Amino acid sequence: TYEISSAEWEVMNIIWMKKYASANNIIEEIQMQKDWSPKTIRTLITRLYKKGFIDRKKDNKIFQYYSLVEESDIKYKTSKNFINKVYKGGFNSLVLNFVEKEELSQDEIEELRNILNKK
Amino acid sequence: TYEISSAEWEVMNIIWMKKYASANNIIEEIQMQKDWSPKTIRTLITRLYKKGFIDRKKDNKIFQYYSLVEESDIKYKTSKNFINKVYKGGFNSLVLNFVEKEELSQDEIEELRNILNK
Repeated sequence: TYEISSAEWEVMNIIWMKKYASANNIIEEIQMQKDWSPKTIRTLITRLYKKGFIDRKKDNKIFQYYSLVEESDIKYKTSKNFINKVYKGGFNSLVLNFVEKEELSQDEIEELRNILNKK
Repeated sequence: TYEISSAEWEVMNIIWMKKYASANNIIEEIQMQKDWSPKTIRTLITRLYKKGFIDRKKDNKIFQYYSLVEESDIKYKTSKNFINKVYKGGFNSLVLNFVEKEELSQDEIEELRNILNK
């Protein structure tokens, strides 16, 4: 529980990627998609720190940020909220809508099948 | 591209259901669940009118708002953006997460198996 913005998702996704990332890694990475200033981005990092979503160690002189949060857990709780809002008909509404509308590759399709078979 | 608030989703669904509807048809259908004021609810509609999500044919003296957006297109578009924001494995990755956490009875699982094959 407790919302995080689109921008915070971007920082977090990156920490869940390199596991440990310095402020500058994060700025370098992010600046590849979005045209944000370092100031802007440094702020986001601070808000997640102050917020307790992430913490930092200190390899060498440099500060490495890591997650104090359960990825699959927060994203999940986040999709639950997403569905409740948009798809009144539940999870299945979403999938039924995504399927008829997305031209899925045979591979993409198969990939979804054994995902359902694995318990 | 606009980001529809949750309250706006509420109103769209009503219009998508009815197809054509007056501020009043909408205000009544919504006060049934929400303690939102007529002013609040009218403001919402105006907000979607301005966003191009809807329009109004003035049948009689009473405006009748109806959608300017295909509901299956609009939501699909929404999901695709919600997924890019949160998931970096696309749809498949979202779906996987949902299954691993949600206790989906085979009864439930099977139901999905079907959507996928049909």
